[PDB]
Amino acid sequence: LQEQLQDKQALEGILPVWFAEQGYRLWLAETNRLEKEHKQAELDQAQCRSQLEIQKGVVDQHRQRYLRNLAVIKAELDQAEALRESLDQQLQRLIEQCVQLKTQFDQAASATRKAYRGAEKGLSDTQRELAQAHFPILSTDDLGDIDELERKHTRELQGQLKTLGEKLGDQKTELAKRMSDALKADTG
Repeated sequence: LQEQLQDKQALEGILPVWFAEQGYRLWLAETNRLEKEHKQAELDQAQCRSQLEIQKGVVDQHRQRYLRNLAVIKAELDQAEALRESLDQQLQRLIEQCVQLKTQFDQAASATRKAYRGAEKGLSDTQRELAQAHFPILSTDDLGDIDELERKHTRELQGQLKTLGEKLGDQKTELAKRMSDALKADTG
């Protein structure tokens, strides 16, 4: 019973490090994805700003030509200014997305770093070898499933430890009673 209890204690000690390592891998992947998305959003916002400058120049040229049967030129200006507002709107949307992306990116980084600070423990070795056969490998879609599975394994192992402790206490009481009976039979 003592040996079984020790084995369960060892497994319970091993579990959290492995789960933290899996979480670190998942958060690193997520951070890489969000980094790529944020960089693409920044490129798009630079492109849209350049387009806005070009459209402003076009509007300025149209209005300058009109201000000097000239009303037709005004029509051109109208078209230009119309495009301008749409482009302006696009910029706004993009900015929001960029900000959103950046915010999300930051979160991922923090998570990764947090997970990096959670999975920096060493001595993986044969302990990690046992963990890979005792605990599942978690996928990036298992964002909250890490906590769920870790808590489930912890509860199961705690119940096993409690049952083993109950059995060990019962066996110790049995041994004490048997030794007492032997002493009673013993003459000295």
